[PDB]
Amino acid sequence: MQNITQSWFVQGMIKATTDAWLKGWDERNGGNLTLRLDDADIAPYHDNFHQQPRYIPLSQPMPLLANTPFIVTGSGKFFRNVQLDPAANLGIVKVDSDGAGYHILWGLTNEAVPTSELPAHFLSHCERIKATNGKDRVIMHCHATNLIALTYVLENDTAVFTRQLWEGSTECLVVFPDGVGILPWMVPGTDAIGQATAQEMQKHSLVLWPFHGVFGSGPTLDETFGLIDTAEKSAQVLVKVYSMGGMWQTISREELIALGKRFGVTPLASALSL
Amino acid sequence: MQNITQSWFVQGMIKATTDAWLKGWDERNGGNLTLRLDDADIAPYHDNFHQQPRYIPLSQPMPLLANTPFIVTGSGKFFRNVQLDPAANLGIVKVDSDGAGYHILWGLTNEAVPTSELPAHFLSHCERIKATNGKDRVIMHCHATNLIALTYVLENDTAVFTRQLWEGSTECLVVFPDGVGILPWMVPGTDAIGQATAQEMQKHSLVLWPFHGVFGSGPTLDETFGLIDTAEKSAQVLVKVYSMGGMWQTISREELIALGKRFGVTPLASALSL
Amino acid sequence: MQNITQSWFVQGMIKATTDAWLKGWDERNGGNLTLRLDDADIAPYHDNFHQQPRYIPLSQPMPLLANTPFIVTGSGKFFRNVQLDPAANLGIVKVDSDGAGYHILWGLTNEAVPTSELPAHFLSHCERIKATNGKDRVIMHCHATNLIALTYVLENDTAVFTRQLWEGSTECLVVFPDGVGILPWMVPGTDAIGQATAQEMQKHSLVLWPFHGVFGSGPTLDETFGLIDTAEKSAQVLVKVYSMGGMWQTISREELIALGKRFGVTPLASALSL
Amino acid sequence: MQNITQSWFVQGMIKATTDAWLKGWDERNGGNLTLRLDDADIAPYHDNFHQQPRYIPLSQPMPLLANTPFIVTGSGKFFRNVQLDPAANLGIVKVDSDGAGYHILWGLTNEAVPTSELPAHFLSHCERIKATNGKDRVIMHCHATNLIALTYVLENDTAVFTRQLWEGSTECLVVFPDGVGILPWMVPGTDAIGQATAQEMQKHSLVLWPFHGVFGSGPTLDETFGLIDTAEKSAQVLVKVYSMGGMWQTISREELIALGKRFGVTPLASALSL
Ligand SMILES: [Zn+2]
Ligand SMILES: [Zn+2]
Ligand SMILES: [Zn+2]
Ligand SMILES: [Zn+2]
Ligand SMILES: [Zn+2]
Ligand SMILES: [Zn+2]
Ligand SMILES: [Zn+2]
Ligand SMILES: [Zn+2]
Ligand SMILES: [Zn+2]
Ligand SMILES: [Zn+2]
Ligand SMILES: [Zn+2]
Ligand SMILES: [Zn+2]
Repeated sequence: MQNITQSWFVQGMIKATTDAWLKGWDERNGGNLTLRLDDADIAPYHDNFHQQPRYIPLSQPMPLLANTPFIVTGSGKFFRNVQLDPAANLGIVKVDSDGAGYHILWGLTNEAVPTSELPAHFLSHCERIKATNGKDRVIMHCHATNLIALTYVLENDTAVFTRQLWEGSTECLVVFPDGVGILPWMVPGTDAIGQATAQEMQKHSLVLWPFHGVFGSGPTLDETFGLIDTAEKSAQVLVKVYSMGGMWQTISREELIALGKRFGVTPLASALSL
Repeated sequence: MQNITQSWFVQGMIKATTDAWLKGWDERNGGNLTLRLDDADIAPYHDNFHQQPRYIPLSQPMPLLANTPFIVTGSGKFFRNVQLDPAANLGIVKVDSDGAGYHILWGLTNEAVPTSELPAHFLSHCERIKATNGKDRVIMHCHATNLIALTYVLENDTAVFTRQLWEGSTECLVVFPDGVGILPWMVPGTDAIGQATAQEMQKHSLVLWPFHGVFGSGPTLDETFGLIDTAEKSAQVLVKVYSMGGMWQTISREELIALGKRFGVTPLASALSL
Repeated sequence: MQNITQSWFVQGMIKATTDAWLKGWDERNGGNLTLRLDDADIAPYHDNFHQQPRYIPLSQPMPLLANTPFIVTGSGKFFRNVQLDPAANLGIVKVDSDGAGYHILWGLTNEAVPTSELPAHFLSHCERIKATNGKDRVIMHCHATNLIALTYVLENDTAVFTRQLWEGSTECLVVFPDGVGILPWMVPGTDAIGQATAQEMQKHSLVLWPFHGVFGSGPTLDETFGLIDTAEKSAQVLVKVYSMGGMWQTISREELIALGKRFGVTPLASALSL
Repeated sequence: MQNITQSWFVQGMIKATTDAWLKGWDERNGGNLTLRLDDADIAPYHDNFHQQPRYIPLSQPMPLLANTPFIVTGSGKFFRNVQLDPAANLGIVKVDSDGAGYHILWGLTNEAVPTSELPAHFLSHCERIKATNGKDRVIMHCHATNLIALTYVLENDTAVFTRQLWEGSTECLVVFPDGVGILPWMVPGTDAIGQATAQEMQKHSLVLWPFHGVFGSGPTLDETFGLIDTAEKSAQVLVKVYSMGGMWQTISREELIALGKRFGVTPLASALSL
């Protein structure tokens, strides 16, 4: 029999967290990742769940996530270490029948608990499930370096920020045609920042936390990591261009419109209008 | 018997795509690579081709590529993943007797198809075969970070851009004496951008897509990767120099002329004249 | 029986030094690391200590460290090489009953000796033991690139430097609420620089050596590495922002105060007052 | 019996070239490395030399290197590939009794030849042998990115350039107290550039080729790589500082003098006088 550590989802969590560590996006415990699973994903491994159950209440009831299993990163845990000890740094949790709390079925050994950003994660999963008819399955947060730097210089406005990111790499509009939501700075690890993030997730797959980092949503680990990597790559280009004194030329509005038409996407109107 | 995955060409595709991933040039699916093979390369592996054939028509007939096999990266596929599952992310294709389409002989599993930039690739192979009497065998596209940044600041002009790249690392003129072609921004994944790229490939081994990336051509995977790496290294130096306020000194015209003479190359006259 | 090289502490020293090498923080011999152990940590491995003893006097008596074992990096040794030959590059030392010197129990083969920055390390351990009621166990020095660059541009003042680092990544105030001490430039490898560093370690977990690097203290290798990585990440963001012409917006004083309250930390008053 | 590929010197060449590749210093074939061996180093492996000899004349007789064996990188070879096929990319050569040429005893398979920069290497070895009473054994050339960028902005003057590098990391004066020689731009791969480099090697362990790269000399692979890594790290810091608008404070002349005194080195007078 297959060890749960060799499962597609444990291996995928290891790959995404390790890749993000190597990118320089996740110093110390700066990042968190949650992946929504099906019962059918974890059923073959149920002898691993065979447990003195651990139950933890949610800060807010989440009835839409009733009975739903997730694999999640732990509070205070380092992305760098996930590859070294998956069961210490990751846990499989299942939200209970009423959405009032969850059991820790596997992992998060030695009294570890899920990420302190669980509200932002679970509330965003809720909104993304509604927004995508259940197709989005991943919420990823990291401290993407160039995106963070840009939050000190670009206006903290969805249209302006989205438009610069679209201009800074051709495929950006195709990968995130709904653009990038941006919050004011907020104290992290709170219900409030969770709820503010989730409200932006209704209309965007990416949300920026100024002076902090980024949240992304997608259907798979690779597509979510790739979404963030695309925005961060554009941010990296922009930081270089702005450091050289700014753009002498760029992708025009008309060109962005043509791009959207070709790829069958409706670009965020506010960003396109600039 | 040798598995096809251990072949020189599958191993080479893995090395080039993995190296480019590690460079930060190929976020998400941002990049594509095609390598022209001989019948003699794939003949020893023909039991791997033993197939429910898949046939796909080309958007434009390419009679010059009749009967020609290639190994290619897939549409929507991540350079990061090639090492993890070569058969999922790569395919061996063979253009048919008339050049009207190709069979997928191996790989591109689960209904995967070749890169969306196949026109730019195949049309460029055609022009490079003519330009080099059949010596060029590789077309590589990636999202080379500093080259991209420079397209927002340097004039989008072959002579000017070539000349700065030559100045930004001594060996540039020796590695690409024909210089760098540069298109206007165009909607990607089209016949039009393919044909525009191929027309520049007649007179240059490197072609820039502003605000997007670079295409390179060469006789081997290493020489093509190395060509791009050289241009991108010069671009990296230039981005640093421009960020520091610009050049106080540089390689002179006379010095570039002397360099060309020593290495027995005829540098692009327009770039040399500046 | 377990080889000492497979011990948690030898493996941890290898991980931290290798990670720091990969970060670009430790060119040549530029860095040093010391970890305070318990007798119980090394007792299971005592057959490895079975030795023609080597004894080296300390430059200054350190009675508070009497009888205390440490694992340490060697003088003139490369962080890059620790993974290749742990016993050549690391040593287990034990401070004697009076604190007048130490024995080299294991490692530092071929007449190697502990780091030339041993005074800064051991004196800082002393002050951190007092400051944290024995909870801090690690002193790490490296040449963190962006922190070094910032010492040429930011005022060399604890309040100003701390405040910018807090602003450059949200979690900074939470990770180092006591802020960052900063010395004037001093000749390294001396008792004087050791004593100056230790005096700052009384009131901060991080101390900057202008035009040189950083010292950090924490309870574990990961928490100490993570502390430095956090400060250096903020420094990296700031270098990008300053290169783009400076901040247009940032985390406010009020926001920093709110952050401190939420995380139950008392931020350094001088930095908070700006 | 030990394969020659497992020898200390083949393994060391692999480590240095691979490390330099990972640094981004050696795109394409941009770099070369030569290590002077003793007869006693290669004697245990002589059954590997058992050969249809290959002999190649030197461009200039080098009687001081008579009978001397070296391990060297090949012309047109990629540092990236050394780890994949050491015998293809490296060769063991022995200069003949008169210094008129050398035999290729091992490696450089498929008619490969030593680096095109052999004059710069061998002539520099000659001068460094004289300068250090035979202690220096390595000449390394690479395309160190930040050092290259600085050659477009700093005055191309030994005193000025040395002084900035000393200021940009404290240990620089200790690692290269003799400073950094700097040539005018010259056509590479020539006897002339070789002889110009060697003349600077009489009085410095580092020599800059503007708009091209750096040459370094030292007693071991690690000390030579570390020398270059130190200068390049300082260059990296300086590029960041200059990009942020320049130094507000720095290491003073008096401080550099104090540093030299403490470490028992005589710093280059011209650089110290600024
Ligand atoms: Zn965060
Ligand atoms: Zn069960
Ligand atoms: Zn919005
Ligand atoms: Zn592309
Ligand atoms: Zn067949
Ligand atoms: Zn052209
Ligand atoms: Zn140091
Ligand atoms: Zn004992
Ligand atoms: Zn203080
Ligand atoms: Zn070179
Ligand atoms: Zn023999
Ligand atoms: Zn000189």
